[PDB]
Amino acid sequence: SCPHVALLLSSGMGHLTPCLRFAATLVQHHCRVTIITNYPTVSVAESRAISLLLSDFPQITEKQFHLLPFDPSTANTTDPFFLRWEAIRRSAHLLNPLLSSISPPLSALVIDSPLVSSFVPVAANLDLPSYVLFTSSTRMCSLQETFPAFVASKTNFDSIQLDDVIEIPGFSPVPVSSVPPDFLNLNHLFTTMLIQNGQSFRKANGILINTFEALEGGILPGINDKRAADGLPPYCSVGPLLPCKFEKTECSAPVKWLDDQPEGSVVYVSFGSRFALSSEQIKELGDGLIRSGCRFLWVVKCKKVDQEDEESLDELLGRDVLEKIKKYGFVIKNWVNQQEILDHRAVGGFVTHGGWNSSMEAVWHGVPMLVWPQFGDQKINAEVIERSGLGMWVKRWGWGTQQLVKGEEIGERIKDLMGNNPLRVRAKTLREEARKAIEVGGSSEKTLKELIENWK
Amino acid sequence: SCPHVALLLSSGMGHLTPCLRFAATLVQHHCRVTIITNYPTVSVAESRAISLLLSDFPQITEKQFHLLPFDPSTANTTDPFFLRWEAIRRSAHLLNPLLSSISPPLSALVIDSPLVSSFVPVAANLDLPSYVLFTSSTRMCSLQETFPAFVASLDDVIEIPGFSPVPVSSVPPDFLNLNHLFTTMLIQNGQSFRKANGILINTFEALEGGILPGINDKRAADGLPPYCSVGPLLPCKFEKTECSAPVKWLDDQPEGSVVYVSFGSRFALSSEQIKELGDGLIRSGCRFLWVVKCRDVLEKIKKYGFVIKNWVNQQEILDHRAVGGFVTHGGWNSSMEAVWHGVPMLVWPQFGDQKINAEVIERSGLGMWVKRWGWGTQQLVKGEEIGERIKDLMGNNPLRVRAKTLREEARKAIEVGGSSEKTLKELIENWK
Ligand SMILES: O=c1ccn([C@@H]2O[C@H](COP(=O)(O)OP(=O)(O)O)[C@@H](O)[C@H]2O)c(=O)[nH]1
Ligand SMILES: O=c1ccn([C@@H]2O[C@H](COP(=O)(O)OP(=O)(O)O)[C@@H](O)[C@H]2O)c(=O)[nH]1
Repeated sequence: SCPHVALLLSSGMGHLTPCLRFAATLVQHHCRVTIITNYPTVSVAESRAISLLLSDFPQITEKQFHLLPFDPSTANTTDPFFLRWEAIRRSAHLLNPLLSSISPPLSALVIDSPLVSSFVPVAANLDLPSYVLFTSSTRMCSLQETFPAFVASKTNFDSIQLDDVIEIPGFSPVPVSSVPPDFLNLNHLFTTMLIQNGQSFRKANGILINTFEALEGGILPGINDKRAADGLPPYCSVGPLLPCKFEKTECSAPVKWLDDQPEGSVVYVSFGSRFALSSEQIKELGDGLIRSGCRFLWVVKCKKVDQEDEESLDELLGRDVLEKIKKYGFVIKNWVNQQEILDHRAVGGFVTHGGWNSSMEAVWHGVPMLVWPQFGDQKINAEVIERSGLGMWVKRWGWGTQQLVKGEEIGERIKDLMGNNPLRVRAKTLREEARKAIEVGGSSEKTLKELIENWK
Repeated sequence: SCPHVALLLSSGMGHLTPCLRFAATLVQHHCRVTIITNYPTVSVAESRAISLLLSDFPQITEKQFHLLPFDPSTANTTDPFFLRWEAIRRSAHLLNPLLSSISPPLSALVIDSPLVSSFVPVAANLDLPSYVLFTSSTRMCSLQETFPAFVASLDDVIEIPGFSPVPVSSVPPDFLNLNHLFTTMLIQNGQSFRKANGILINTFEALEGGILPGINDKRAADGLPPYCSVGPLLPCKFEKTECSAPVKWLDDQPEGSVVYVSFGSRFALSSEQIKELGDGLIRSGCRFLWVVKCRDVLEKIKKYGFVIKNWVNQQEILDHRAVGGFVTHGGWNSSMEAVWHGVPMLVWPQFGDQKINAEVIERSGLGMWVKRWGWGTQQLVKGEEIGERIKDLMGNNPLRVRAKTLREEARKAIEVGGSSEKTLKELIENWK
């Protein structure tokens, strides 16, 4: 028997990459997988990853979810990826005929986390076992579950909110300062969507999380014990979700540059796929990379959407300034293969925004991190990485979207990262645990086998 | 539900590639695949390829076949690849407990053509549907089945059901020589093809004309197993490397101005022929990618072309727009790869089924094959005669037109509603 599993996708490489990786993991574990795509994708990288997956995995069927005519003026946010989520969610009642058509009959529908609220009833109407694909850390899933209860406890969310704490089941309490800045702003579409999704998480049969048990200490089995007692769906740790074979192009220009660099001497720098630094922070980060005295691979973005980042890096910095930076390290304003770079022996450290995929990729390849939170869940993710002993995260720097860090300060912490031996030692240790988790008899491999055997 | 299919592997890089490609094709068509391997492999290419398939297809399971001690004293031949076949066949009875142990329960056993006679009864014991993976052209397959009745009775010809008659001159050179281990197998196998459930041929309907349905109608009446057209067998994912030294060289060459020359993994040219093929490649005035199997002119050759004495990614070279033609030995795997990438080919048969394949290639309108050359093992060709033949190849526009036409016919065959896709789905919808 081979259980048929559907994947409901949403906007963003931060959501697509674990979706496609998990889809690949499923197919390699004797399951038939059907991914439900929507077009046109907000970014080009989204289109390529799907096509490459479908090319490398012909047995993965694609069914297109045609969304309703969307009026962006109705939505609160101006974020192209968030707007996409809502467009899908507003077309929720049309997924039902799409799913019934699918042959052979599905065993489970794996819903993307931003789409849980709107689409988990659709699975219930079809008596379909539904599972949440959570793309962030377990500590964030726990907050997003708890946050609806927290906001209901406040008369006014404006003034009564200083910097107290929000209690999390099984985790260290989260300060308001580590909470996604958009959460303070209820009546923001992102906030209202996550509040709804976190409320509906309990309606799913389980929650897929890109993590392994050794990463969080020994708190996960106890949490699930209490979750089962409280009638909540279990946390299903299936991470680290392995990168697909199409994510490895051995002949990339940045990879070839790395081959000429001393091992462990290069600082990889990136802030994800949907966020860009301010012009001032970009100019300062470039200054800090020169001051660091370390070889660096810097990935730059001036806009969120790659399609729209048409401006040459020259106009932002000046030809002279940019010409100077290229002398000290590799700089590219284009999509690069992150995990392929992270596995390169030349990379000794990673300056990241704190996105979970990047973080988990670094965990998987054993690269020490300097987490520089910019927005959203990156501060909560920062704290997870710090307690893991793999990364350092400068609380002094605050949020990147609201605080500016100058060149001298940036250069010193990169030095600290490059010479931080405890992070290096933990990196090798933590990587071997991640590998052991997906190997047969591993923690993650055990949970995935249990899921498939139930499907079936 | 996912049907579990077992692939019986034999030695031979020529036989391994279609097996590994059909194994992948099965997985991509929703089947669980278990390949039966034997170690140590004859060549590193086999070991490397098998490892790369297992590395890229974790869901495919490998169960090693441990064989009886071979007695290479007899050994009715000195060929390393053929000798292993008999070593596999001598221990055919030892497969039963292995195949039975395989879980989940198997739906079909795809057995490689050289071991059919010795392994088709093994499928009968397990109540398993048996399929033979034929690695050569359809014309060769009929010759293989019609040959045993023929020896039960030279410029003459052998009558072949469904095809043009084959001259004894195009028949494999070892076929005339009975008492050869190669022959004895082929005789036994050909008489045993009727015992199997289906013959899997790396081909599509359009390539052999509309004769395949008419044949299958006739085949069914006599109680014979059907011809299963599942071609072309597309190269696996591990069979493409974004940067190889040859690929980087092609990127500096004009579109379709390069002649690719390869004679397969098994065969090796004579020292005299290599020196003659070299001068002919210079005399052609063309760019060329030369694959050599076994100093003053070593520099001269590299001036207007590329020379390599190593395993290359053939299918990736043939996809490249810089390659305008293919000087091939005529191996059906190499031939079908040129069909897939629409590369017109100069067929130079050297041994075995290559004269037969050449006859199939000529009728396809995809290639030219020089009858004035005969067998490469039996004949030597001067540089002057070679160059003019390559020049005719590069300047043969009607070949290139039929080439581009056939690639579309081939590509449409594996697409949905295509020829090969239909027969494949029907097979798996019977297993089911
Ligand atoms: O230039 C880039 C930028 C992004 N990524 C990939 O995009 C994903 C982004 O994941 P993340 O958790 O950081 O989500 P995000 O912050 O981008 O929303 C990571 O897996 C990276 O490997 C990449 O390969 N190259
Ligand atoms: O230098 C080489 C020689 C062989 N091949 C591959 O090996 C297979 C050999 O198949 P063939 O029909 O020629 O069998 P052979 O005559 O070599 O035994 C072909 O598909 C080629 O793709 C290759 O990739 N590089």
